[PDB]
Amino acid sequence: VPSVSVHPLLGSHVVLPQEPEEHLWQGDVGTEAHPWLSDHRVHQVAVLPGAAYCEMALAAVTPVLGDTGEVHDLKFHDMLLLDDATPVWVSAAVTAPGTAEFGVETHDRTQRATAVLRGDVDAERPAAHSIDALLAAHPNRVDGDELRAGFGTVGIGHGAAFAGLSEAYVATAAEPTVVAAVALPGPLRSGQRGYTVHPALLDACFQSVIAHPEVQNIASGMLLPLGVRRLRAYGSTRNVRYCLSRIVKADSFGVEADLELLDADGTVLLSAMGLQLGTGNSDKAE
Amino acid sequence: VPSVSVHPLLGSHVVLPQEPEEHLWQGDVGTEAHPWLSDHRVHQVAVLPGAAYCEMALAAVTPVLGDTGEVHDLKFHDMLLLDDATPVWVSAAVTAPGTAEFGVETHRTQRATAVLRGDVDAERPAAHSIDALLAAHPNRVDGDELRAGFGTVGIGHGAAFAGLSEAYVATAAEPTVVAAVALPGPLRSGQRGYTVHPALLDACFQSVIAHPEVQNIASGMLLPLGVRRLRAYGSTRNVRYCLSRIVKADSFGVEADLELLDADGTVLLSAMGLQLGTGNSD
Repeated sequence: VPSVSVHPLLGSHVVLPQEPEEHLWQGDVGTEAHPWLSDHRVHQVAVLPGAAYCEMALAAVTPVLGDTGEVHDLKFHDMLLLDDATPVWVSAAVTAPGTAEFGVETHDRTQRATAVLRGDVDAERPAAHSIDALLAAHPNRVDGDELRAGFGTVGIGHGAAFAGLSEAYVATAAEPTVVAAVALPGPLRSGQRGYTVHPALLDACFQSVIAHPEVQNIASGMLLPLGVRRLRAYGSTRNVRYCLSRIVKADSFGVEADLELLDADGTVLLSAMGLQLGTGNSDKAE
Repeated sequence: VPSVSVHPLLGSHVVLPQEPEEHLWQGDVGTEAHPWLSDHRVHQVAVLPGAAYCEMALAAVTPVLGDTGEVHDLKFHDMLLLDDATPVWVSAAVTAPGTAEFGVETHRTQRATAVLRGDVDAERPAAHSIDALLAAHPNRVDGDELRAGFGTVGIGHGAAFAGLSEAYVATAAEPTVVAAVALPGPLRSGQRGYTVHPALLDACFQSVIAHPEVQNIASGMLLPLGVRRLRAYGSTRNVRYCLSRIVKADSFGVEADLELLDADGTVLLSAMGLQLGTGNSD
């Protein structure tokens, strides 16, 4: 019996028999299909992390526009509670050469994410960093287990699959940067085939932003990802070992940050600019 | 990297995010994807055989209607000329419990239509004695000679479509034909995934033309136009025979009922009301 390879989250792919060019995927993000998703919980129920939408959008660029390109204005404002099976439909409609409107939805129909896919931006990779120089400039350690314990006090539960942040390094609240040691947990390394970035790794990077002292001081309570202004992968992210983040804005309502995922040599493998963290609507999880 | 099994012709399958329940497949019936389709030609152009639409419809029943079912009123529209890549979209929309409207289109031109039914508790027809069928149809018609005849009117069956070894008939007064027909060996490794391999089913359709009454009318080019009722009862991997019954044969066309049999004479697939005629070979 023949078979077709599929992205682990997007699932089965068709192009619709119409104009303009439009793509449709049907996937399953349930915990039976992806047991590691049981390890991202809000108020003790499994909820799809925002990092998963980021991966979906990233994975859609090549099939739709023919290049890995980048993703603009990704938003995900309606938390998805997971079941053993949780079907998702992903859509991409080409509006002009190099640009497509992207959507994710679940069955009553509920929108889960929107973005624009871009194939025409020839942005170049940011320059590499000296990991030693980054660490020297951020002398104060924040323990990953303690950071996750803090998350737990406000109802966000990261199990083993989402515990990839080992430690973060900061200076003071006046220096806007954080350097974190982060890696995909060992047991997930076999299954990261097919991902542009494994959502459990990307989420651990998002977590590291909260270690920043300015964020700790001012952005009080549940901070969850709500969107990302720009995402671009520059190569495989299999080897990510650090995340360098910059706090762009932080107030009582949330945080805006720019992130670079780095290999252990300091090479930039993925950029996420304008990550938004905020309270969101966790009312359904309650 | 994960993968998903797909039907060899229907291809990738999704359910649309809407009500009522509707399925969409996107496949490719081009000769690069399926080199064996190069071996069904009309005036030396590769053309999708009607038998392929029959398989698409049969294959769609279970995913849509959850279980065993059958196909009603399958009709083939403008004949589909094949290229290296020929995308096809198959649709099935549930209109009531146990019933769905079925369509095949290229892009837009409708290629086939049918109704899928899941709520028909049909009984499997009784098995036949192959030996008794053969004893009653003593007159052999050689498959190569039959295919040479088809050639004279522009229908070209290459190796993949040469599965009819011989047909056996009595006289024009007996409405039946018993054919020895098997999927050619090279295709038997791909047979996995098909309810019925279209190259096998087409060879069964060909056997109808061996009937003396059909021969007597001398219609010329006879191509499949539709099938009133298709039902599979088990795997067709071991089909070796086809018993056909001429229902009507005149200047307009031919209607026949077919049963695909294994060597034990067990009925594995029924195709009732096969319609053969002229169409639009232009």
